[PDB]
Amino acid sequence: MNMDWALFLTFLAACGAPATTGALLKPDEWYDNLNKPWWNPPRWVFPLAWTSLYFLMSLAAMRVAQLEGSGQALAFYAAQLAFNTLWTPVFFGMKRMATALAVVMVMWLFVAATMWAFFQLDTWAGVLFVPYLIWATATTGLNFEAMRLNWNRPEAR
Amino acid sequence: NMDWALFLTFLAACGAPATTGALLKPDEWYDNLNKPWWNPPRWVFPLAWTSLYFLMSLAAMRVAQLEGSGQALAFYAAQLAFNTLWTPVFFGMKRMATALAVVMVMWLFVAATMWAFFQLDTWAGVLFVPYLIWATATTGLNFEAMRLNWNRPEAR
Ligand SMILES: C=CC1=C(C)c2cc3[nH]c(cc4nc(cc5[nH]c(cc1n2)c(C)c5C=C)C(C)=C4CCC(=O)O)c(CCC(=O)O)c3C
Ligand SMILES: CCCCCC/C=C/CCCCCCCCCC(=O)O[C@H](CO)COC(=O)CCCCCCCCCCCCCCC
Ligand SMILES: CCCCCCCC/C=C/CCCCCCCC(=O)OC[C@H](O)CO
Ligand SMILES: CCCCCCCC/C=C/CCCCCCCC(=O)OC[C@H](O)CO
Ligand SMILES: CCCCCCCC/C=C/CCCCCCCC(=O)OC[C@H](O)CO
Ligand SMILES: CCCCCCCC/C=C/CCCCCCCC(=O)OC[C@H](O)CO
Ligand SMILES: CCCCCCCC/C=C/CCCCCCCC(=O)OC[C@H](O)CO
Ligand SMILES: CCCCCCCC/C=C/CCCCCCCC(=O)OC[C@H](O)CO
Ligand SMILES: CCCCCCCC/C=C/CCCCCCCC(=O)OC[C@H](O)CO
Ligand SMILES: CCCCCCCC/C=C\CCCCCCCC(=O)OC[C@H](O)CO
Ligand SMILES: CCCCCCCC/C=C\CCCCCCCC(=O)OC[C@H](O)CO
Repeated sequence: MNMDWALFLTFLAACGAPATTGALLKPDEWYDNLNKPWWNPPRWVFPLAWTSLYFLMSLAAMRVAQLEGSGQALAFYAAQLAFNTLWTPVFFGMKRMATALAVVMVMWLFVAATMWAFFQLDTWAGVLFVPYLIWATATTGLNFEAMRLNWNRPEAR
Repeated sequence: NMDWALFLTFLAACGAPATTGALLKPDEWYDNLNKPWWNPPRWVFPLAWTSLYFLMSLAAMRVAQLEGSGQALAFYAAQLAFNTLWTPVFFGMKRMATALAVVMVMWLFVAATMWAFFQLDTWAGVLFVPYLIWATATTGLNFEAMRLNWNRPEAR
């Protein structure tokens, strides 16, 4: 087991894709106007939390990718990352709060699955995913309360 | 041989970019863009991407069973994420120049995945060849969309 920079940088570069979804966000009166739960973090917290999570999830995947039988785990990892990438444009760009809730719940499921499969192969890789599952849980809660606490207009059928 | 749990996991992962296409059907904005002469008709695209989701998932299923496939699957994760990113940037936000950067990075990781797949399993490499071809065409379309509509602010 090693600090493998080819692996680590590949997984980190892959995080550049969800990172870009956040980068292309702007101040948005729609978002500012939303009713929010008391425990909602300020806007500046989210890029810092996500950057930390990108590094942790990449290091976890780096460890696992060096182990025999890691195929299912990395398939879950690929799914987790793609739904993560999908969520921000659906919620912030398309303003489809209901569809975004479906997306983040699928994300949550593949984050949980990835974490479970990582623990099966390597404890530290599983542990690194725990703050990710926790943040994903909070993020789902925010999407849900956003839906519950506000006016929602119909999406396209 | 055939590992259904693996294949279905990879196929499910394709549900994410497949969803971007479902939620962002080509705009009246898109139809009014100046198109390069070789632009395919609209029905070609969901045909192409649906086929590619099945081919790339088949390829990944084969590779994920093999020893030493970690770097290959890391590339696969990378290309899928940038694939998922591209449609919302181009069709959603209509930032054509940013989208070009995204699809070029996508292209690189599709090429890297293909190469990596070939080192481990010839058939998985072959399944990625039409993907690299299509990503090349997509990159060209995105480049031409800019070049041919440079008077639009969203092209620059
Ligand atoms: C005040 C300005 C910004 C706010 C509130 C912001 C908030 C968010 N950014 C998100 C996505 C993101 N923003 C991110 C980095 C950035 N974030 C940026 C600007 C902002 N991004 C810029 C600019 C970034 C580029 C460095 C990243 C990296 C993500 C990716 C989230 C994900 O799903 O991976 C998400 C979705 C996930 C969640 O709810 O936990 C929120 C809420
Ligand atoms: C949008 C930001 C994403 C970064 C864009 C850079 C992507 C370039 C594509 C790389 C293709 C790899 C080359 C394939 C052929 C090499 C031979 C081979 O395929 O086999 C080599 C031998 O194992 C593999 O070498 C490598 O692993 C090189 C890949 C390194 C990945 C790029 C790292 C970029 C640094 C990350 C910076 C931070 C990112 C943002 C943080 C959120
Ligand atoms: C919302 C975010 C909340 C969490 C924020 C945390 C802030 C970052 C601190 C953690 C450092 C973790 C270190 C992880 C690096 C260890 C893995 C690794 O380096 O492995 C090396 C190689 O595998 C040989 O063992
Ligand atoms: C050992 C110490 C470790 C330190 C490592 C670096 C920490 C970087 C982030 C700090 C804040 C993290 C939690 C942020 C909670 C924000 C709550 C809030 O709303 O504060 C807004 C602020 O008051 C507006 O002026
Ligand atoms: C379950 C609690 C998780 C919630 C807390 C979230 C904060 C970030 C946690 C990261 C754990 C890793 C940090 C400690 C560094 C690990 C050292 C390492 O992994 O080294 C491997 C090798 O076996 C020896 O060096
Ligand atoms: C407002 C929302 C705030 C956040 C809400 C809280 C989120 C709860 C998440 C749970 C993470 C706990 C996961 C712990 C799983 C550990 C599994 C384990 O350790 O299994 C190891 C074993 O060796 C295998 O073989
Ligand atoms: C166009 C792309 C759209 C994407 C849509 C893709 C949806 C795929 C998910 C199916 C879940 C079905 C769950 C069935 C899981 C069965 C697992 C299994 O039985 O595996 C056996 C194992 O391989 C024995 O060794
Ligand atoms: C288009 C809308 C989005 C569509 C997306 C559908 C989301 C549901 C995902 C499918 C289930 C994936 C099936 C994977 C089951 C594998 C379970 C498994 O293999 O367990 C691990 C194994 O035991 C240890 O190696
Ligand atoms: C490792 C990272 C490598 C990948 C990063 C690649 C980034 C390239 C991005 C392009 C920005 C836009 C510049 C492209 C301009 C093409 C359109 C053009 O301007 O056409 C000429 C004129 O506008 C018509 O008359
Ligand atoms: C288990 C290790 C942690 C894993 C998960 C990492 C999550 C921590 C990251 C940032 C949260 C800080 C933001 C918290 C700010 C809450 C919003 C707030 O400021 O509300 C104040 C209210 O008025 C009275 O509490
Ligand atoms: C515009 C730029 C155009 C560039 C387009 C090319 C990009 C990919 C380069 C190499 C492909 C070949 C990858 C295979 C490398 C050797 C594979 C080998 O091991 O053999 C394969 C198979 O398993 C039995 O031959």
